[PDB]
Amino acid sequence: HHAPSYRVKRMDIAKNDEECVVNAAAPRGLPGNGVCKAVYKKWPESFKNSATPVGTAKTVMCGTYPVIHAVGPNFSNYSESEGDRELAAAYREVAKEVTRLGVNSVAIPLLSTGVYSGGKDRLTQSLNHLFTAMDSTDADVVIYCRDKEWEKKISEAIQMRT
Ligand SMILES: Nc1ncnc2c1ncn2[C@@H]1O[C@H](COP(=O)(O)OP(=O)(O)OC[C@H]2O[C@@H](O)[C@H](O)[C@@H]2O)[C@@H](O)[C@H]1O
Repeated sequence: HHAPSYRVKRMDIAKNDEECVVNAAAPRGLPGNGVCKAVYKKWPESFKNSATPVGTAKTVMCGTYPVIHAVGPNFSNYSESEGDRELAAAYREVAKEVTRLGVNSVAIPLLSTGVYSGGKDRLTQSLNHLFTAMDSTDADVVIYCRDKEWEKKISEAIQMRT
């Protein structure tokens, strides 16, 4: 039957064409300045009781549209080793929620690569944890980014596995 795919698009994740969205969220459920800024503007209702611990995900419906609030670690606060573990765990919880929801597709950003990156380039680290979690799901995954060079690198990483 249908072949599950990965794609990357360089555009605002709030404009996605998928059946649900992943917010790069904060543990206290507060609006932020990255992805979460766009998510709060588009789906403010999904922030009712969206607070959840680092390394977890919590889904809140906006109408019937699921917003999966996934909380990556802030690497300014976490050690490299503990932050790596929590980043991986957040994506594992996203994969479980995508499965539970039965969606055919999900729009997802790269967790902990912006406000929570500790000032380091974490594209490969974050993308590889995304793959480790989402590879075993059969939803179409669309990765959203904003940087031109990151779009190219993410696309290369997807393509080199096919
Ligand atoms: N609207 C967007 N669409 C797609 N990608 C985006 C968007 N906005 C930012 N990005 C990119 O998404 C990636 C994740 O960065 P952040 O959204 O800043 O997420 P994170 O690093 O996990 O920090 C989360 C923290 O920031 C606050 O926005 C949020 O409330 C939380 O406190 C970065 O590469 C960023 O450049």
